[PDB]
Amino acid sequence: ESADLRALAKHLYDSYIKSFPLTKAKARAILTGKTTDKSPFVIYDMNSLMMGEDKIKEVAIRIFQGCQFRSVEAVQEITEYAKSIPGFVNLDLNDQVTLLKYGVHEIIYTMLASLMNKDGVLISEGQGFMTREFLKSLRKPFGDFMEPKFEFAVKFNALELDDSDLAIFIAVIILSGDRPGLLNVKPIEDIQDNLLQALELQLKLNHPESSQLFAKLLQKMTDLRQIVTEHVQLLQVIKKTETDMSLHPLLQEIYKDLY
Ligand SMILES: CCCC[C@H](CC)COC(=O)c1ccccc1C(=O)O
Ligand SMILES: CCCC[C@H](CC)COC(=O)c1ccccc1C(=O)O
Repeated sequence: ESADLRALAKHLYDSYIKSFPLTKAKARAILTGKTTDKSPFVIYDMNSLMMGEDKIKEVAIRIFQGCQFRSVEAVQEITEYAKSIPGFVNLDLNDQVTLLKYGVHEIIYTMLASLMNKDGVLISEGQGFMTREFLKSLRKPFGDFMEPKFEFAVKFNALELDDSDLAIFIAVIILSGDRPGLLNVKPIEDIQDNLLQALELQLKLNHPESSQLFAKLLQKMTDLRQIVTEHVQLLQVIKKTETDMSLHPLLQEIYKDLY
């Protein structure tokens, strides 16, 4: 029954708002807004970076460390959202870990797109905006870790999804039965089948003129995999070149034996 699918869509969107403080709606209002109350301070070079610290050791590493801290925070928010997905907390506890282990980063880059345009990315809960060019200008190990994310974002943002769409799509990503090491795949696939039904109806009702948006959104899950694998390889180079830099334990376990 379609009424049951709309109830699941509403449930996930409600939990989405409650779990993620900075939504796409708020992010787009800051990036495009004529508004005067929520304009961000823009960081585009070293001087503005130093002044931005007042308004809001090596620079490249200090940026990379703050990027980690935000990723850890995003994992915490994604984990809170996953518990709201009907059936997720009832699954085998080991599979819950496995689904989060492989899903968080694919979700992080999906939602990171909400904070991005072709010119840069919002930071500090929308208070700041770091330009895409300043990130490319960083030292050779840290000058390339965001550029692939921007490339995905500009394409993904062309789909013009809103938060109500993303809430369901994010749930579909977590409940993937093809994750390595899943003990009982069937109960996971049964949940995804229902989430996929809810996403399909959501996109046909919210985007009636967007032809095959459902299929085109699912195909984007291939771009996400590429980003993760490329990011993992970049992290291995950094751990060898910078033996004094520390990675967050939560992020270390997520990447432990990923592929
Ligand atoms: C401009 C701010 C972008 C922040 C987002 C996370 C929401 C993307 O950061 C990462 O994915 C990341 C970056 C450096 C080191 C580790 C990671 C990581 O998650 O493992
Ligand atoms: C909730 C929305 C994102 C919030 C966080 C920061 C709390 C995003 O900020 C960053 O990742 C970041 C990147 C480069 C330089 C500084 C930072 C930084 O720690 O501010």
